[PDB]
Amino acid sequence: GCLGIFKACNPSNDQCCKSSKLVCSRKTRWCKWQI
Repeated sequence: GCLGIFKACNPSNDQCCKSSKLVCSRKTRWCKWQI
């Protein structure tokens, strides 16, 4: 599936829930909610 919001992960293999507009930041290293 995908990684929920505010969930640890890696930017090299980001797999956040795009459906919820989430992306693993390289600095935060976690799925952040972008507007």
